[PDB]
Amino acid sequence: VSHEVADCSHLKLTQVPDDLPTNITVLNLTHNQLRRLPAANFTRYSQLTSLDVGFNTISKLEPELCQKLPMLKVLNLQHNELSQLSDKTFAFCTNLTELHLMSNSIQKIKNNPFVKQKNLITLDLSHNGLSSTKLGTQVQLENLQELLLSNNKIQALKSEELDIFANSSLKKLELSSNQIKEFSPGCFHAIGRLFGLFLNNVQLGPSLTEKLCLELANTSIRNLSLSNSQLSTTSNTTFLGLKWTNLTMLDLSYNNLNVVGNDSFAWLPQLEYFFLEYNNIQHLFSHSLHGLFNVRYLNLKRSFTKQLPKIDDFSFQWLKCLEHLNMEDNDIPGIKSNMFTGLINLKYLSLSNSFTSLRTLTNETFVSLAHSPLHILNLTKNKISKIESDAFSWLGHLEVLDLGLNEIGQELTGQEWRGLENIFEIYLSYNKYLQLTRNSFALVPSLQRLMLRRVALKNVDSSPSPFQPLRNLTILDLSNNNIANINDDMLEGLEKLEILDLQHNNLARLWKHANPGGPIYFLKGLSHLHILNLESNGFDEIPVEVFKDLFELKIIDLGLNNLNTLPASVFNNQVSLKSLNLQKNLITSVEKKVFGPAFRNLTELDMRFNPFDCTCESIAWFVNWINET
Ligand SMILES: *[C@@H]1O[C@H](CO)[C@@H](O[C@@H]2O[C@H](CO)[C@@H](O)[C@H](O)[C@H]2NC(C)=O)[C@H](O)[C@H]1NC(C)=O
Ligand SMILES: *[C@@H]1O[C@H](CO)[C@@H](O[C@@H]2O[C@H](CO)[C@@H](O)[C@H](O)[C@H]2NC(C)=O)[C@H](O)[C@H]1NC(C)=O
Ligand SMILES: *[C@@H]1O[C@H](CO)[C@@H](O[C@@H]2O[C@H](CO)[C@@H](O)[C@H](O)[C@H]2NC(C)=O)[C@H](O)[C@H]1NC(C)=O
Ligand SMILES: *[C@@H]1O[C@H](CO)[C@@H](O[C@@H]2O[C@H](CO)[C@@H](O)[C@H](O)[C@H]2NC(C)=O)[C@H](O)[C@H]1NC(C)=O
Ligand SMILES: *[C@@H]1O[C@H](CO)[C@@H](O)[C@H](O)[C@H]1NC(C)=O
Ligand SMILES: *[C@@H]1O[C@H](CO)[C@@H](O)[C@H](O)[C@H]1NC(C)=O
Ligand SMILES: *[C@H]1O[C@H](CO)[C@@H](O)[C@H](O)[C@H]1NC(C)=O
Ligand SMILES: *[C@H]1O[C@H](CO)[C@@H](O)[C@H](O)[C@H]1NC(C)=O
Repeated sequence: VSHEVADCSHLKLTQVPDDLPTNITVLNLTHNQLRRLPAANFTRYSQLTSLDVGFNTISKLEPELCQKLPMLKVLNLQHNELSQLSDKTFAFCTNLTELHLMSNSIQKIKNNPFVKQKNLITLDLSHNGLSSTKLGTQVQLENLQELLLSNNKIQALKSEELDIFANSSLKKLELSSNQIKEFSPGCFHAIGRLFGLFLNNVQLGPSLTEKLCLELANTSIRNLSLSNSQLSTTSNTTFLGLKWTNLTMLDLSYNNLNVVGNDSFAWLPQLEYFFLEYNNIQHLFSHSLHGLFNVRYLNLKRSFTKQLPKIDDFSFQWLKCLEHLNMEDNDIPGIKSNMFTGLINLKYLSLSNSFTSLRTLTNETFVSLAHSPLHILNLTKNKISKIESDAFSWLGHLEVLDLGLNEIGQELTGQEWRGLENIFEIYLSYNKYLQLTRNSFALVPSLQRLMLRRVALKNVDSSPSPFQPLRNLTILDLSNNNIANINDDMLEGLEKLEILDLQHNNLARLWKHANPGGPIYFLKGLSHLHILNLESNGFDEIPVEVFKDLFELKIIDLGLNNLNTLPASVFNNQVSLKSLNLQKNLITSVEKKVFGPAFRNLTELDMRFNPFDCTCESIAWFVNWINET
């Protein structure tokens, strides 16, 4: 209720609190039942820089309010009943920088209610019933940067209505959700400078959009947003007026856009950020994207027709500066031999769920990416079942390859990865089955992260381990594979390994003292291991020496096993341990000879759902149970 900011929100107040500190600089009276704001009630609060009375039932402002509050900068009156403004309403609010007047059923503005707002930066008149952008009769609001007029009833734009902004530089003119049917010649030129224009949810269509762009010719426009404006088609004339601009962001998302005519964007050589997501493009032509040679970011998520879309070879060849291409969630048949040809700056490519399928990654699938400096390639959710030898040989700069969430069922011969000289991470989690050999990862000794979660993983017990070549590995996820057989040298030579996930496997036997040959010390030498997940493996015994090398271990997860008895000294080398998790085991006792050194430095303990019996109290730090104790 007070940190020099007063929160009086949601309190069913019919009057301003008369007993807050004279300290306060922010008064928040949102969601109450105020009908009026009398000037006398604010004498006490001469220090307010912000007054938020949004969501009340205020129908008028006493002009003297603003002389009581000479420091008022932010005034929020949204969702009230302030439908009539006069020249008196804000005349004394000369210090305002933000004025929020949304949802007041303002239908008309009649004279100059904003003329004293010489320091105003933001004016928000959204969600009213305004049929015009006329907000005064003389040049004013010179400092205004954002004018928000969205969700009104504006039907035309006219120079004589916007010319009070002749001295203003508008970063944002938001006219979304108005039924604008006319851009009268010169309308945008009436504004001193116009940088950003939003006409989202304005039914325009190709013919009116072309007139609009003509009105934008020779303006300062950088950002133009036409989302859901029914731009069903574009042609080489639609954006012609933008030839006389330095437009850098165009948003044509959500347009049910079906046909992109050749040279539709020839007139946008400076465009850098292009949003085409959620459209219905049936066939992308080889010259549809001609001229876009400065585009750095292109979003094509769900841009193409569903169910099939056609992308001509060489369609992206023009996009010489494109660095980040999102093509996710589409029904493209497959990848043609020149699909990405010309993309000489592409560093990021998302093809997640982009194809009806890409059943087989052949040695030609990615050829058109050979001259791209590609670092990230996302191939998730493409129902991929088979990766052939040399599938990624074209991708010598690739750092991250995401192949998760496919249907890959194969032996990894190791040839799949040839050419991947710079690989840092391979994500293979959630595939149908992967059978490893000693050679599965030999061609990628630079690998640092390898995720093989839930891939029905076979033959990790290869004779030199499949992981032997990966001396720089820092993360290995082997979880959820029902692995029963691991050799003691599985992770030998992996001194850099920091994260090891082995949960939901079947390793219980390996750590029983009765295991034939004796227990398997597969954590030996892992001196930089920080996080170790051994949950849900059926463990009911831990050999005393299994964590003996784990001096840097910070987090151990041994929960959801069947442990009770732990041998004395088992956690003795655990000098760095911060979280010890043993929830949902069969633990009846907690003796110092085991837990003393483990508890020494913990910031977190979770032994929550165990069958306790012969116990020992808690002191210094986080134990999240009082019920599960
Ligand atoms: C697009 O950008 C160019 C280059 O930035 C603008 O050219 C400017 O015009 C002035 C005077 O005519 C010249 O001195 C310079 O070449 C540019 N000045 C600046 C701001 O750096 C051009 O005006 C821009 N187009 C539009 C419609 O504003
Ligand atoms: C002009 O468009 C650009 C690009 O979409 C906007 O800048 C981005 O803003 C978002 C968040 O609003 C960030 O995530 C990006 O990093 C920004 N881009 C860069 C590279 O600066 C920009 O806000 C738009 N201008 C206006 C005033 O609407
Ligand atoms: C590959 O693309 C998918 C999007 O299809 C990414 O998955 C999303 O990422 C976050 C964090 O992993 C999840 O919480 C989201 O729910 C995922 N979204 C979807 C739609 O599945 C994935 O992260 C990308 N891979 C890489 C390396 O960036
Ligand atoms: C494993 O990691 C080390 C990085 O610590 C790599 O060795 C370095 O390589 C870089 C770039 O080639 C050089 O700047 C250094 O001379 C190397 N550092 C040391 C300490 O030797 C090594 O290349 C990685 N292995 C692979 C196959 O990538
Ligand atoms: C656009 O379309 C047609 C080609 O069908 C052509 O006649 C016309 O000159 C092209 N370019 C422009 C800028 O009008
Ligand atoms: C791709 O693999 C097949 C082997 O089945 C071979 O015919 C072809 O020569 C290979 N292509 C390249 C680019 O090496
Ligand atoms: C606005 O300017 C005037 C100085 O003339 C003053 O009343 C007030 O302190 C300023 N706004 C602030 C700092 O809230
Ligand atoms: C542009 O697309 C048209 C389809 O409208 C196609 O016939 C033509 O080959 C393309 N232009 C050029 C010069 O390749």
